[PDB]
Amino acid sequence: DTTPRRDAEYPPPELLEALKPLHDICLGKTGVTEEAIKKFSDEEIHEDEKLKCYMNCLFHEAKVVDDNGDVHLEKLHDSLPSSMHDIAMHMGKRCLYPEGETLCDKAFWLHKCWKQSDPKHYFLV
Amino acid sequence: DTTPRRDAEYPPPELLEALKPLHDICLGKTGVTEEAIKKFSDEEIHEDEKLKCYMNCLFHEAKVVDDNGDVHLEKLHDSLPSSMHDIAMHMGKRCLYPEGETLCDKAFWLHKCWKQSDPKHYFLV
Ligand SMILES: CC[C@@H](C)OC(=O)N1CCCC[C@H]1CCO
Ligand SMILES: CC[C@@H](C)OC(=O)N1CCCC[C@H]1CCO
Ligand SMILES: CC[C@@H](C)OC(=O)N1CCCC[C@H]1CCO
Ligand SMILES: CC[C@@H](C)OC(=O)N1CCCC[C@H]1CCO
Ligand SMILES: [Mg+2]
Repeated sequence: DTTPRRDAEYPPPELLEALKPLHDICLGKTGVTEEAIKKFSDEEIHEDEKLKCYMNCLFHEAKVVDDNGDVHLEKLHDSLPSSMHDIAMHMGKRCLYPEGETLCDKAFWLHKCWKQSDPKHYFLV
Repeated sequence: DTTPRRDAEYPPPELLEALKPLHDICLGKTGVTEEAIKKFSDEEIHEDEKLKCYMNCLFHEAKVVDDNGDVHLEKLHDSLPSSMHDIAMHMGKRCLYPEGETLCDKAFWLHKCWKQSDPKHYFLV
């Protein structure tokens, strides 16, 4: 099955709360639209360049990047609620090695790969 | 101290059989001893420079490396029998980004991290 899980327990409401100020910072800096984000989260993969840089910005603001700004997958996994540790592991297991010229492209590569792997449990806010 | 699982079903006999010719090539190329391998497999983590190179050689002969000889963890996971996939997921989750000067150092880093993470299921042949 592929239709997104959205209910009282998933995505973890406390993670969603935590991401709010990061969303404000990153949406403001990038100029992506709230709709672009929700369409990527809940509907079809699409290509929006400002959305790619929003994705990058989130990783930086969440402090899950290395000294080159590349996503550190252990840091990221560890930053998630324990309730989604298994789902996250399987979502990411064929998305270890991002490709792309810029950080925005690599950020996008990761989000696209996750959503392809587990569309039901993938979300973006 | 947790006991390595060694019985009729684990490590998977078919994998053990398949790896015999790789063991022969790599021991011949690196000059590691049979005893060094078995002791790393079943007893204490230990430092042996030829053993580190044997470990690198196995990755190479198993064709689970990238163009520069570094371990590609997806190719590796995919090379294992399905019976081992879950075990490998958890064994390797803290072990994504090997450190070390040489390919042999990085191969050793991975084997040590795996054996540290799950000494029950870790083996080396
Ligand atoms: C969005 C999913 C992302 C956080 O992925 C992971 O949970 N990964 C990456 C893939 C290997 C397993 C695990 C690494 C944990 O150390
Ligand atoms: C938790 C830190 C943040 C940078 O990680 C994420 O970008 N995630 C976490 C869940 C996987 C997709 C994505 C959605 C977030 O809106
Ligand atoms: C001996 C373990 C090795 C074969 O596998 C892994 O380290 N994997 C599986 C490949 C995806 C990344 C990682 C899972 C991290 O949680
Ligand atoms: C199957 C390809 C081969 C290069 O993988 C390994 O070297 N493994 C995988 C089994 C756990 C660790 C190690 C021991 C095997 O001698
Ligand atoms: Mg040295």
